[PDB]
Amino acid sequence: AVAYSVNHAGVAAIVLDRPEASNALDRTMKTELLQALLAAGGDPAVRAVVMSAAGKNFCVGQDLAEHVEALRDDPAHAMDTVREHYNPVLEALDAIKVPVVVAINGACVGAGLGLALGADIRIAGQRAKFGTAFTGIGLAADSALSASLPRLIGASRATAMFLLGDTIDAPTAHTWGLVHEVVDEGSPADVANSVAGRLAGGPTAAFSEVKELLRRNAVAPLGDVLEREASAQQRLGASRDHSAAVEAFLAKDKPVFVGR
Amino acid sequence: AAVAYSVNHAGVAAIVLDRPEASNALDRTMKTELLQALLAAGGDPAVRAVVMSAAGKNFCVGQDLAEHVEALRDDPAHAMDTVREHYNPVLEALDAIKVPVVVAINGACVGAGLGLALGADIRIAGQRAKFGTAFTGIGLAADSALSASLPRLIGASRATAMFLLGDTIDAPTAHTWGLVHEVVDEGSPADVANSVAGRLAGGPTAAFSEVKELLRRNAVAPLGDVLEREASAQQRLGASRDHSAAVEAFLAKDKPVFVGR
Amino acid sequence: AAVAYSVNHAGVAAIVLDRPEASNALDRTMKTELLQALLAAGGDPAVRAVVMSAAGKNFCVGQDLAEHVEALRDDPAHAMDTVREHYNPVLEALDAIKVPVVVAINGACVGAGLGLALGADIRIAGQRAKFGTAFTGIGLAADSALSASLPRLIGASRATAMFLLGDTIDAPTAHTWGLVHEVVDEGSPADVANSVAGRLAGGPTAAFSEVKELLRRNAVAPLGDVLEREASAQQRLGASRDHSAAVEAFLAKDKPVFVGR
Repeated sequence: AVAYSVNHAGVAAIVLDRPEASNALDRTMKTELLQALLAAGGDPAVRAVVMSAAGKNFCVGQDLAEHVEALRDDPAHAMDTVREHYNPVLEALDAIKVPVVVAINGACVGAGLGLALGADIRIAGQRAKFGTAFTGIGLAADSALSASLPRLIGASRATAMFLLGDTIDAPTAHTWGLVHEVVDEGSPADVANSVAGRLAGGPTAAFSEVKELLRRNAVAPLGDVLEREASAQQRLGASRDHSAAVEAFLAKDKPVFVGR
Repeated sequence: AAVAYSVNHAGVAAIVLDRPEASNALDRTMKTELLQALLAAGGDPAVRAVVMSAAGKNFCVGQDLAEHVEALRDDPAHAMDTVREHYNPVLEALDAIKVPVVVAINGACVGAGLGLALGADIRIAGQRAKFGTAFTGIGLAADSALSASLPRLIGASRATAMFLLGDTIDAPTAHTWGLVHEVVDEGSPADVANSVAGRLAGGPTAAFSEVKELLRRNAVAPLGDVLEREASAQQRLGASRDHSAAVEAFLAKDKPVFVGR
Repeated sequence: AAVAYSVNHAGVAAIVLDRPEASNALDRTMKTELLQALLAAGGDPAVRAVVMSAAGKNFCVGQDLAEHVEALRDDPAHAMDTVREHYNPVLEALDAIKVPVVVAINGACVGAGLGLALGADIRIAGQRAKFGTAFTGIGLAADSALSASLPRLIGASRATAMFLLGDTIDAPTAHTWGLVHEVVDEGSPADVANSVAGRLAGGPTAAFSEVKELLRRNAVAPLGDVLEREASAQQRLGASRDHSAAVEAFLAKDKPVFVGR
């Protein structure tokens, strides 16, 4: 239901594989997704992660039928899944230190959007549609979407998407900063795999450091920004990948990077 | 009188700046009445959405000139007491409104007028709207939360340019920059703002209040806090009447009817 | 000699990178002299604006390669000492300047050169200016505050692509993204920057300093703190000479002269 593999080049592939339900997230999906993300995060050989999905739609979020059962069974506790399933998935995704690429086809809504916005690089097919969804069904937000959406497109457009509840299309998402590239529908997994392959061959420690600097320094005082930068640069200055790159540059030559 | 207040049958509170002869310049009367209207809208359980608009050609030119001149001649050291006394409670009252706030912006929107407009959630601009900080043009800095609201909407760089260079920007620029959500024909901002408020007033009001609070609280929060707050908000709403109604509507592939609880 | 410093008649401090033969690559001499120029500018009470520019075709290609190679071969474990010893004080010194800072960007602006440029308030680029982070290209991450300043200017998505994929952008992309305020003909950026700096220098310098500090303090502050700080700053400016001058001049349909207090 969620496929996981790590190839020779150290690219971990996580594929949502429930296309008949538009990759709607039932307990089986949520459990296997968590496992896939934790494995990617805990494997020292993984130098990049690519997240993709089978069928026409990336992820429509929570499985409706499973939600109906919980709601009819115990309405005061029907959102237990947020703590039990969604939160650890988002934390597992966040814990991944290497670059994460996502290939977004068709519908990407609710927790599906939440999952996608947790990646570092986002590639959309031309017919991709992005939506908060939660307020449409009288809910607010989960899957970190109340933070990740405004941080990518700003508070004003995030607020509009949540209150008006309308889907936006791929070009609008590109213009707004929600995704990095728009490609032909059916091509985003191929492009994401190439981008992930390219990242996996790069200086993995440098990528992990800069990713962490970016997260920590978003709103920090300048003094803290500069101190953390200095320390990260000192660690990388001593890395094998840094000497290899400098030596390659002097030799008018292309470096091979190994991630340390 | 100077600020008109009413609440319709749909639960839309309408707030109208009604001093068009002075381009809705904020004197003591305007400020005191604006506060009362905002507090009334914020405290009324029946209000499901708020719409802010302005009579005449211009939305709001900010602080009343004559009145400020009197204060400045009378006592230069205390000429800006009104910021604490009037503008700050106004911005807190607007911020305290839990439900969606929509504003129709026509013509000049500058100074405290701009601060007021940027406190709204959805901003609808007329073709001939003009936005400007105005403060440094007369040797002041900023009030009406504009030193936070502007950079949060258009980014630090463009906000810094508006404040330092005193650049006024037009409607399509404001749109592209993210200062307003839509640009329509001049004269229409009110009508479009009213439709939008009406639409939002018919939506899941408890969910709208929750998500607005989540967006505000989670802007720079650690992930663990973001996720905990989201879990709690969803659990509160999972027990709402609107959520059950929406679930059974979705099962039939209908759009739900919402009552706001 | 490596960095030129002067303060003109109008209180404009000019800082010019003047190692054109090396595309203004920052070696120890250059870094030390840049720090002294920024400290002089920040501590001089006659200074009312700052303009940063560079001789030759390229603004600044960042760290000097030859000096870096020598440190790396001598002692790899400490090869980045310079970040703490040189770059960090430079960025703090730039940040400590209270008055407006304008930068003119010709040609290549990469690495620490980009960091330096993004610490300015107003950025004017020539048509052939190019911007890149460069660090990960050689297995480093970030310095010169770029892990903060870049995403704060262009957003998290674009900054992440620049850092991770090594995407280099040209002037019109930079303009659309909000990385620079203006693109002019190559070989006009310093001219335009000087005009802008000159206009800012003749402006209400105390007001400019207050609003810049308000913008920085209030970026992520709670509304109560935002409003309190705005009121205090407005009260201080309300009693300034420049503010009275502005108001008297507007009443007499006349241009005001500002002295910065």
